[PDB]
Amino acid sequence: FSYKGEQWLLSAEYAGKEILVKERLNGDIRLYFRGEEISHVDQQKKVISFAEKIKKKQTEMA
DNA sequence: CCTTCTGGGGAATTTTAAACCGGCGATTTTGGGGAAAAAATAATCGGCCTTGACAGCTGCACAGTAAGAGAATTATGCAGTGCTGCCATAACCATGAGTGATAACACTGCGGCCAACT
Repeated sequence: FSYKGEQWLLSAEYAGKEILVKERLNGDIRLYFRGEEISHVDQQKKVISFAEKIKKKQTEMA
């Protein structure tokens, strides 16, 4: 999905469903799906391209 | 025994309070003109969010009706030929009018001759 020009990668269960992003004025993004809370997206100051996110998820699943 | 004092009541008069109506002074309001600001509306800009497609391609089959393409057949219009009659034209002569021609001068076009350059 996308948020303010940055694209995030969720897991299988979340594909094809509507999540709710909640962003404090502090500057931290929290993803709430179906009332519950899902894993944090380790938001970073430096923007990383979708390709780098795919590579990171690939290495993590490896 | 008598005199004087006092009190009540009706009439006349005076003063002050209240209410209305008018006059006078002030602010408000309406209208027009000029400037400034706000808002509304439309157009243009950037960007985010989300999803469709790209994955060999589409031609054929059936249903009913209508059209059309080709070939055979039929109808009709043109053409061809013969005989007779009528209308047009043409041929000649006369007279009038238009144009082609002829004379003369002036300007221009074409052919013969001379010279200059390569």
